[PDB]
Amino acid sequence: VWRKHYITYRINNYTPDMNREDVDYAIRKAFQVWSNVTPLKFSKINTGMADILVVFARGAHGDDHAFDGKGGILAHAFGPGSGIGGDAHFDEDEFWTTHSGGTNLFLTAVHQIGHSLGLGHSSDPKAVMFPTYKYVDINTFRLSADDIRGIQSLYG
Ligand SMILES: CC(=O)N[C@@H]1[C@@H](O)[C@H](O)[C@@H](CO)O[C@H]1n1cc(CN([C@@H](C(=O)O)C(C)C)S(=O)(=O)c2ccc(-c3ccccc3)cc2)nn1
Ligand SMILES: [Ca+2]
Ligand SMILES: [Ca+2]
Ligand SMILES: [Ca+2]
Ligand SMILES: [Zn+2]
Ligand SMILES: [Zn+2]
Repeated sequence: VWRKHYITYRINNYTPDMNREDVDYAIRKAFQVWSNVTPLKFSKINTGMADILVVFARGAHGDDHAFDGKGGILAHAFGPGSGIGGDAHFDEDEFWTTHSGGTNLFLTAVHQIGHSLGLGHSSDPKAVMFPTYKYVDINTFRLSADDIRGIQSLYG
């Protein structure tokens, strides 16, 4: 688990799929999902070393877990720790979108951030930490009880 409650993140690079403001906005909103139900606070930084580095990359990208082209694996993230720990990577060969029509960035980022914070997967198809991606209505997006129980048992 992170052994602090103030956690920074940095966006390493941007996908050409979406407007930058939409990337910023999806990432910022995905952190809010988790800071709304825990005592964690997340700050974006623009220089220096962040706890959570957000990367868009294709294929092999230097961490011994290469991506696989369009389809299959969408993204992955490392559990809490220094260095690469916490970092969240998105497969650039996906087509990242603000709504539907590709792979939704916001929803995928919520799921990945859950792993950066120390969460495993849920057996609840309504949970964001469910292992399978589906587009759900963002307007009615809510964490499930199982998400809330898991994050709260790590962080309060
Ligand atoms: C054991 C298993 O899950 N096998 C399937 C296998 O069933 C599937 O056919 C294959 C396709 O290549 O992907 C395999 N797969 C998927 C994954 C999970 N993926 C990663 C992850 O959990 O974050 C990992 C790489 C870290 S993942 O597939 O990339 C992934 C990423 C995000 C989500 C998600 C969930 C809820 C909301 C929004 C997005 C779902 C899946 N791992 N292995
Ligand atoms: Ca890190
Ligand atoms: Ca892929
Ligand atoms: Ca892409
Ligand atoms: Zn990676
Ligand atoms: Zn997962």
